Amino acid sequence: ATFEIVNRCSYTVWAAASKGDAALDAGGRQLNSGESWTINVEPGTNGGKIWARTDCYFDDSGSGICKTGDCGGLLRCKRFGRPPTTLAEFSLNQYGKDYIDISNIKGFNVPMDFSPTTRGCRGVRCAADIVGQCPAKLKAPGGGCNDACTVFQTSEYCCTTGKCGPTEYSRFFKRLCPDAFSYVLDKPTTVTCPGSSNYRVTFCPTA
Repeated sequence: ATFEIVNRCSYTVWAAASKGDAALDAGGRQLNSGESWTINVEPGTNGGKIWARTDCYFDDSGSGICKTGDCGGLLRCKRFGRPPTTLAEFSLNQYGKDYIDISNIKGFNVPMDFSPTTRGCRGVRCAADIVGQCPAKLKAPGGGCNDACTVFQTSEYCCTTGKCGPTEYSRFFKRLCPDAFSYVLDKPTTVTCPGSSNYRVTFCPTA
């Protein structure tokens, strides 16, 4: 499956793609404002994620650091990134179908649209200004808006015991972005697409 990754932001981002124990495609690449990077993700990829990273420095070997979304200091990500990270999430060819969603469970750094390029389903979007409206105690001094699990490390925010409810913090993400996961047990906003769909992830989809 092809995922076109498009940076519409006015600033450079470093796209990342991983299923947590391995890179997807090259795993990561710089996208200046306007650039598009098309990756190929193996069919059957379960638990894949694509995100943006901001304010990165890499040396000639591709080791460095990013202020959001750093995945162990690598250009080419093999693992998930350091919150805060808006997440494009997907499982492909799961009993005949694809599943996609955007999640704010690991916080928010960059607005995102996640849409199929082929027929038979709809896209999802979290494009509100969450960083500028971020509650004071969630602001990440490094840039972005942390989720409350990252900030407070409690059973209620992290949903450790499997029994959490919505919170003042989750309700902020859900209010700004109704169509993205705000906490682990949020009512799902997952979209069912035909198996083997193709996709576009757009950073900063709106003005």
